Amino acid sequence: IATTSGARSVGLLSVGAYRPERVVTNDEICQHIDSSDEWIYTRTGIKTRRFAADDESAASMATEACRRALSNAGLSAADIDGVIVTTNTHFLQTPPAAPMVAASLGAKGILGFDLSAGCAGFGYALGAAADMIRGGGAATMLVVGTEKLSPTIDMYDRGNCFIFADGAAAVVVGETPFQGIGPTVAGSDGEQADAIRQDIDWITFAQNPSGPRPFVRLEGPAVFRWAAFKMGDVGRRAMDAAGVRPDQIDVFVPHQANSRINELLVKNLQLRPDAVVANDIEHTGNTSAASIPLAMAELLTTGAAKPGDLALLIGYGAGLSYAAQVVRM
Amino acid sequence: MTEIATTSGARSVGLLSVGAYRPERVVTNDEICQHIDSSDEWIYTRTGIKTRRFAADDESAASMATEACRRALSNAGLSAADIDGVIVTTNTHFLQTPPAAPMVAASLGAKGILGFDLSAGCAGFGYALGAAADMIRGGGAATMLVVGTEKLSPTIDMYDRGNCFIFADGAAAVVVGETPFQGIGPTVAGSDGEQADAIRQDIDWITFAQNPSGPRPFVRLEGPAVFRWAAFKMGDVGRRAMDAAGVRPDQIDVFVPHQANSRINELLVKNLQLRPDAVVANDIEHTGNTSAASIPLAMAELLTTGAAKPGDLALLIGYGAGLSYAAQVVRM
Repeated sequence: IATTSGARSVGLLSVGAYRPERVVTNDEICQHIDSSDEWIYTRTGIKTRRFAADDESAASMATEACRRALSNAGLSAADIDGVIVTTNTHFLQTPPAAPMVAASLGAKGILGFDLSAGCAGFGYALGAAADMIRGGGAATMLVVGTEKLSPTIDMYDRGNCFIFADGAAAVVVGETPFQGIGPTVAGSDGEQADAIRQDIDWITFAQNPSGPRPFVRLEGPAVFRWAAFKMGDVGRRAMDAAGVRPDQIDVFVPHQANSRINELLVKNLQLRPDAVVANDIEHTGNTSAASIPLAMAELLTTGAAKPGDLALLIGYGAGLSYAAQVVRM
Repeated sequence: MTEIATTSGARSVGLLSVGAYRPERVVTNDEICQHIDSSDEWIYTRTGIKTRRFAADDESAASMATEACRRALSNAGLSAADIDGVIVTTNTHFLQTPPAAPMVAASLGAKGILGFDLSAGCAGFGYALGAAADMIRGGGAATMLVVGTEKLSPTIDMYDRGNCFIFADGAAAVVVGETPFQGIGPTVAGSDGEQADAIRQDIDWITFAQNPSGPRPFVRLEGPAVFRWAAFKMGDVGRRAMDAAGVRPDQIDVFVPHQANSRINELLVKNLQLRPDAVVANDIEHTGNTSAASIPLAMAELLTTGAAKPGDLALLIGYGAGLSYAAQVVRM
């Protein structure tokens, strides 16, 4: 059986982001909840979040982000060989969103599939995209994070009601002059699968329509407990596998899960004080799979981070799964 | 002046073993013909299905997957301590999150390993197999678990004379790892998102959740469209697999199309022109269409029945939902 290969040096050629129009203030979700506006900010670091419209979906937003990621890479849908969509909010057990976003982009026949890790979907997808390109299975791909979580949020669960938002962001991954994506370091803890979860599976609900509705529930104390003592290490491994020292990373894009925890990680990771740190979480909240892509994109528009900058990506979330890697913006 | 390290390791990889798990309950054509006036015999004729398996109420895509992996793992004489990652392919994990992967991994005594859920419609296995193969060659892992699981029973409309007799539950998994010589050829895949509705869930969960009093969702299948698609175009992709694998049609010993429909596969066997003695997966007869777990299961059956021996050169062609396909040539 033959063996093929592709460019051994791949890298992020661009980032396209799409953030819904509707801005949701805490007061807005603080109408049915008595969780003090200011408290949420100081606790999580969030001020506002974006919510998609009713006619939008994880998919529509996905294809839009790609349109932009495409334009920014100065590329055509004709240039993409495959697309990977990471999401946890495509409300169809089948068909997947990938082929639809593909046909929707014009590259209707290209290979593709949906990737579903926790909120750490992106890291896994970017890693797989690079793995497929080096294998000679594609040259240029799209990797998109999208989530329309608002519909899954219970306005009365004061512990997850202000954490999630909707949004999308894509990246174009292709051959590159010098490695622009380091080895993937990921993992999990399914023993704590319940940390972040949907409480009632759709089938149980369908055979009990009259009963309760399903909503995402988040056990912060545990998720953040795990993140605090686990992510710093996964972080060092990621840098260690990329061949870098904690002092060499210029931008740090951890999962926009909680500002305070991200800060703790900054110390533990031992990065330079002047290292730019994604804080997009402030006016976008937690977008699970789309978090990091949007975090990067936010850093670039402001110029806070510049193309070429050395970045450390660290995603963590539901099911209790994480994915981290070093890359160039 | 920054040098970001390149990683790699193990060019040669292959199927170390297969492990299947098919539910206990045998549902016959006559059973579903309790709510449908369709012709019994007509079912076996138009599809080639005699019976299918339905998992229990206390079973899930996740529970079946781990059972399969245990077997897949046993059969390779390995332990979770030997696996670096696991990929779960399915379309029937009724939870928007968490993914089934870490869960099933914990369930095997390897809670820390990497893993994710990948959905590519009925052809998720071929994609999942490719990814696992690409990750290993890339040094991101040395050995892996790829599991196909489907519990479609809960999604079938007993009164749908169009699909009611097609879908079924099950799970099969393979242990992917280093091998003496290439056991998994290059991955050929693609899709037709234009026919995204060919096979699908008629109503999304959020829309149903907002109107519980109204219509519950169900899987729907536009028979003709799928037939037309798969029956005439998978022969061409099968050729691409073999060509990419650097092999001749007359070299494949076992053909394993997605057990979607007899008539469709019988046409591909013809379009492919394989040695008359070439063995073809007919596992559909007593398991039906188990989507993502289809080809992996069909492999277990061929292997356990002796119809195919370890080492045979087989062509796998997955096709289905979203209208996506994934094929590759491997050694059993």
